[PDB]
Amino acid sequence: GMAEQMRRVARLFGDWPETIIWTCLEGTMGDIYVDDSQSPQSALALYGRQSFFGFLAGQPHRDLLKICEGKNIILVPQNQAWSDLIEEVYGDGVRFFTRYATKKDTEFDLGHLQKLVDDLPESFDMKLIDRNLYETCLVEEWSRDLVGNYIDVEQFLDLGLGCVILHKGQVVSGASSYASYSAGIEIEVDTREDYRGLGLAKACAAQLILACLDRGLYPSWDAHTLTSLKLAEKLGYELDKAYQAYEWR
Amino acid sequence: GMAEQMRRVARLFGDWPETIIWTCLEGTMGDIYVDDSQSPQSALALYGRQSFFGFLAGQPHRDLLKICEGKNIILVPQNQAWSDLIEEVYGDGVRFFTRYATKKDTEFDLGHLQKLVDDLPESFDMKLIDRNLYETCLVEEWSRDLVGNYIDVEQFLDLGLGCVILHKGQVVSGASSYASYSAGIEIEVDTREDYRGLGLAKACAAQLILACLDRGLYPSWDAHTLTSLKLAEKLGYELDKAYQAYEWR
Ligand SMILES: C[As](C)(=O)[O-]
Ligand code: NA
Repeated sequence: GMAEQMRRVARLFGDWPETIIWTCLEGTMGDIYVDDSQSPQSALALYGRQSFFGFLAGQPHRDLLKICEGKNIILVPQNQAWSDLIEEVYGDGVRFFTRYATKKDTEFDLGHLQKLVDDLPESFDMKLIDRNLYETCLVEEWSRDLVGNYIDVEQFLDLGLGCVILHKGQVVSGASSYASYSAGIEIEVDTREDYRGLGLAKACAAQLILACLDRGLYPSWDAHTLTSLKLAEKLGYELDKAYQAYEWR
Repeated sequence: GMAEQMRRVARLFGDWPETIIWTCLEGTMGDIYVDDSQSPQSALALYGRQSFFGFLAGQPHRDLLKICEGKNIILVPQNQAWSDLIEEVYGDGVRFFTRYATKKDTEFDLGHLQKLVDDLPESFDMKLIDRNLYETCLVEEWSRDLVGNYIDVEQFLDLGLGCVILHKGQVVSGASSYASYSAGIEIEVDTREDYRGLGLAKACAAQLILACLDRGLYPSWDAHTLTSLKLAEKLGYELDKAYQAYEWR
């Protein structure tokens, strides 16, 4: 039946430790597309609402790539074969770049993380994202990914977790669940354009990691850039490996 | 996609606190069948290997009943519309009977449970089911459901949990996981005919519950008979409601 079919699909991804894939495969958020629901040899774990991720596994297949078209999406190939089809089909219509996966067995230095939180200057107020702050994070574009992948505020409060810094009554930095899975969250951090250079996103992240641990959740980091990897390293994460990714040109 | 369709199917079952339905919808064990992949209005949560449950949700649909035919199965209708279809289609070919659901918010008296375990006479030996006892349970029809729903010993040891009472070197009673879900198990208790009426079921049930609680698992009880309900009440469970069930005659 349907459940057996999904078990087969999960095998196409195998041991691919990207928590967003786990989200899609677990069933509550994200979605899964295949070449043939009856005899699946190709799969896509598609996740997001404004920004997206498309993890492509199994046999390279053109139709799954078409699903990803027209979206503010990061395509992640399982292997060179997927990358080859992506380049073959879209050529200049796609932009190759490199992301950095971190190990999922992180040992965190709590004193260090609490220190980062504690060092925050006097006028900056750290808060957990609640019902009202959820909506606040949706107001400006810079902060939307902190909560925008959740269907509504209720799904965020139920399944998400985040924390924001306020300064003079405005949210100016945040760290929150870009996605959630059964045992953790995938972290997103953001700082407003006019509040750079103050270590705000590091402080938020420190706080979110502590809140995750306090709740027995694993806080996952997957870096979009080297600068992002450098910050993860300061938080206690270690690089797993650099990996191929693509975006539409 | 596939995960969205599975979310739609799950809604058909709604708030139905039977853990085997949870097993089937979580994705690891059991399976799910529907009238229409794209427009699901009727669904079947089917679980088992030697004995089975068929939980039927949504609009009554005769094709889902057909999937249950020729199996050692308990059919559980979500509603009276399903019951009416079952009776109409099969007439004297189904036996109608009442099972008793228990509340899932049980407060167990650990002291009481341990006393029941302690009261097992020295003549009897209580043991957790291991690789060898797994095989012993499968050999007799009376004990096979203690472990038989798992694909093999490896799956049973990984996801299941159970214990047995031995006397003169033979397994004479046992309490084990008929099924498992993310946060618990569904209990199966059995006693060999010649050893009934000696309080053995109560002792192994008490031990299993204690084993569950110790591991943070919820030990669920769904009573096949009033006698089973009365046992559950001694163990701390409280009746939720009597409900309709069918078997093939
Ligand atoms: C063996 As029973 C606890 O399902 O009546
Ligand atoms: Na699941």
